[PDB]
Amino acid sequence: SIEWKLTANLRNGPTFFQPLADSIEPLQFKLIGSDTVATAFPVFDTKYIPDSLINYLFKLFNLEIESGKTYPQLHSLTKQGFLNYWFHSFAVVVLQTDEKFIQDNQDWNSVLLGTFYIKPNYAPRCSHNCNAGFLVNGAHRGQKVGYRLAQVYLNWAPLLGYKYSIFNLVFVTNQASWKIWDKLNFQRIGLVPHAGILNGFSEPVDAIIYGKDLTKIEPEFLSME
Amino acid sequence: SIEWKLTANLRNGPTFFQPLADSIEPLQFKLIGSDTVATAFPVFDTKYIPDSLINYLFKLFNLEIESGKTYPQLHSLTKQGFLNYWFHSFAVVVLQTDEKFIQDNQDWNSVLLGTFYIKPNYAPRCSHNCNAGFLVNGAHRGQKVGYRLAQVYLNWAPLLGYKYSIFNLVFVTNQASWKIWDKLNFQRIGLVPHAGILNGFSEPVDAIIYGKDLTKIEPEFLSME
Ligand SMILES: [Mg+2]
Ligand SMILES: [Mg+2]
Repeated sequence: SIEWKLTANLRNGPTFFQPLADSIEPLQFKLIGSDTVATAFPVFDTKYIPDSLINYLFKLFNLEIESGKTYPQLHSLTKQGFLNYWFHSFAVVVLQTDEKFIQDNQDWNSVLLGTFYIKPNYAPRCSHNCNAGFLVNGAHRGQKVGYRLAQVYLNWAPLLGYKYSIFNLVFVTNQASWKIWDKLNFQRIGLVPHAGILNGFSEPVDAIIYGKDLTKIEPEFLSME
Repeated sequence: SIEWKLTANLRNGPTFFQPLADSIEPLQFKLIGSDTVATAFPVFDTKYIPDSLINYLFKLFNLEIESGKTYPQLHSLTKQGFLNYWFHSFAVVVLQTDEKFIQDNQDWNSVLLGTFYIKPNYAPRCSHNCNAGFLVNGAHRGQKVGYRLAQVYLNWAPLLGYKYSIFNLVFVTNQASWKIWDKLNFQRIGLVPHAGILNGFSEPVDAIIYGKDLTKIEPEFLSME
């Protein structure tokens, strides 16, 4: 079956625009500067992925929240809160594997490289703008996983019908700003001063608002080889 | 009793900052270029205001939504959806009266000038940023009600503990942009291209993102006399 990669099953996506593909096929590529193979997988519904992984990601996100430097949340989410948050619409998981399917009961602390969600950033009239949030396994720090996650995003978001990308809060202290978003030609379309009270910072941290046109993307950025 | 104007009863406001006043006292002033008196009232909870008014505002908002030019919603809200939306945290009603209390069963189509909500625009670490949405009774068009609503906002938002104001979507075709926000020195801290599909516009409409520092406001703008 291929129900698990059918755009027909897209929940809570764009109101005014249809998907540009009937399916999202898993995307294989190598980690930057490596011969190690990774595969990105679509997640239209949580049932199409193993519970053990979901529960892993659950913990991964709360650790990221508990660090207090990246996301605006103060507190850790409940399991149901996390499901409603990360899997409200669409998500992606990226695994260190060469297989074109997700296998059960894997050692996620090794195999899980990263994940992100994609949802409409606004209500229906503006729902062609998508938002995304990203997480990288800390065990795979320093391997440029976040950059690859962004390329996958650039490849897949438009396929869901999105025409433009919005990140509402990217903290200047977040190295993804200059390591990734700037590198991929995401525009800093705004700045919020003193936006966030963050763990380990005496003063409030400014936040960047990033935008990008998903209809006019640089092939250089789309290519994973 | 004065429970109805106690900041102690503020629901779902800022996590890190307390109110600067123990109460919000109703604010009287005149409509611009007029001797007609208006009074602004705090709403910390819907129980402190008459149902007939709430039901009026309910309809007023859905008309505004149905126009399809100002808000991102496509569809009219249910009564419970509207309550959860407009009264999630704080709200204000502005009435054409000289009284310092809200009276029941009034002719709102005449007496209701306008309303707005104030809530945190983000989760806790960034919850000192407030969002607001405004509505003016169409029967009082052309009387500069929206400008006064903004001045009330500027007076009261900081009192709730907010330090900065964010409007995430103000459509360029919305005359409030230049009639009000620009006039009151709200900065256009960003722009989203083609943000919204709007009723009566062939092409997508850009949206402005407005910010303002609520700790350093111009007294000129705060004064209602
Ligand atoms: Mg196909
Ligand atoms: Mg007092």
